Order: sequence, then structure tokens, then C-alpha cells
Amino acid sequence: AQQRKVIRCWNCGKEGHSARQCRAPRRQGCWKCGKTGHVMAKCPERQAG
Ligand SMILES: [Zn+2]
Ligand SMILES: [Zn+2]
Repeated sequence: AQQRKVIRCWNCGKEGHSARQCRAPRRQGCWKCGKTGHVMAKCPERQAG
């Protein structure tokens, strides 16, 4: 049904801008999984937590 989306703001995920202007608090360091300061460079990707 509603199949349409505008530029999704990376970092927070909001159709309206990108990651250069978005820095909300809810932000998530990594993005392939979404967690916090941690990033793909050091993302555990599902661990013992
Ligand atoms: Zn945003
Ligand atoms: Zn991550």
C-alpha cells in the first residue's frame, strides 16, 4: 500500500535529510545492527547480551 519514502536521514532514520545534518540523541553509533557509540568497525553483531 504505502510504498514510498524520501531521503531517509541516516543516524536517526527520518525521511527528510541525511547523516550530515542529523545528530539526534536517539542516534545509534553502528547502523548495520543499531546499538550505540560502538560502530561496524567494532560491532559485536549479536553477542552474549
Ligand atoms: Zn533525522
Ligand atoms: Zn553496530
